[PDB]
Amino acid sequence: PPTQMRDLTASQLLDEITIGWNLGNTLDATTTSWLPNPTPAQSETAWGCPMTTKAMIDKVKEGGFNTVRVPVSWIDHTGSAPEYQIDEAWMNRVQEVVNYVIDNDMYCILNIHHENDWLIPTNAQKDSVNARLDAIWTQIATRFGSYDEHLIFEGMNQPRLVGDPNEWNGGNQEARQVINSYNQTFVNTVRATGGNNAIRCLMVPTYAASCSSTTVNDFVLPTDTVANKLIVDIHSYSPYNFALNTSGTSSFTQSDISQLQWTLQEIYNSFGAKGIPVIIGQFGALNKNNINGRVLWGENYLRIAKSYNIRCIWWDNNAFDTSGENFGLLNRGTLTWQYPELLEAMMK
Ligand SMILES: OC[C@H]1O[C@@H](O[C@H]2[C@H](O)[C@@H](O)[C@H](O[C@H]3[C@H](O)[C@@H](O)[C@@H](O)O[C@@H]3CO)O[C@@H]2CO)[C@H](O)[C@@H](O)[C@@H]1O
Repeated sequence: PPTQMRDLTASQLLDEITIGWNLGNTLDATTTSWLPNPTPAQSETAWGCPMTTKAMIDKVKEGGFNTVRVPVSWIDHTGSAPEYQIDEAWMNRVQEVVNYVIDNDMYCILNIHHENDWLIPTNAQKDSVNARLDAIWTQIATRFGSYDEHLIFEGMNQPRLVGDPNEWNGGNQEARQVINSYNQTFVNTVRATGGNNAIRCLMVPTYAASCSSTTVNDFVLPTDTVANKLIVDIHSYSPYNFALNTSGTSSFTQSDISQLQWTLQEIYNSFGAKGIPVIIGQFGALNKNNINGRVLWGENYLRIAKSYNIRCIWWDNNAFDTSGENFGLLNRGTLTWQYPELLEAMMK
């Protein structure tokens, strides 16, 4: 039966969120290019993370987060068209992990993540993609339909033109248009299940979850069956060279605060100031053995974001000193905060 649910607007729900944490490189890990039919365990552990436990989520809450984003890649667990049946064992594991969060009295965001092999924003793919989106979102929404307002569905992650010269610079006009259709389908698909899903808050991204003039001007918030339940998700690993470029500078100084203020103000001006709720569903700064700079960056990022009433969700991929992107914060195997000064900076 349905869990009793508070009917709150998106703004009201966002005002209950403090700061969030992503379970990164976990249920979002893909194996598509070498293992077509992974078991749930093969997927969850494919990218350097152990099997998730309740104790890990307990530690996230203890550290000061009250929200967990659970990115999930469904592609390697989805059957053939037209049913696109999701593997039952996978759906069961996703629910187990969601429950680690929900049963901790936390907010939880559940999405579809690395789907770009099929989630292609072109007119030629549009009808096929809308059909698959509806097929998979009906399955996810019905499994999770009984949950209360603490569970938020996010319809897509970073829809984009993979391999395009402007993949990460707004794509093209056609792609931005088609993404509006995909977000509209997602909203319609969830509302069609009724119950608590009729009044659940839902999150939708812009093109590549990017905030720029190009992606904002062409973005259309879906039409909804209920008022004030939609939130835009922007990922903002800013400033790029410091935070996300593995070859970029490791320095962040007083002089960089002004560019960060401008970047975050642009998110506010594009959405929150216009009465469109917005959340930074992923941010972070790579470990470059630069703790003083990351502490200064982190204190100011959260201070400025809060000053614009924008909640933030750290991207934690459990990676510290690898040759890849090291966005770890919680060392999941030791249950230790590896960068305590940075955690403290973001929690003040
Ligand atoms: O090392 C394990 C595995 O890592 C894969 O790269 C990951 C990054 O580690 C991860 O930080 C990144 O996270 C991105 C997130 O999924 C996006 O939503 C977006 O906001 O940007 C984040 C930061 O880049 O995802 C990638 C995967 O796309 C390697 O691809 C893989 O080869 C390797 O085994």
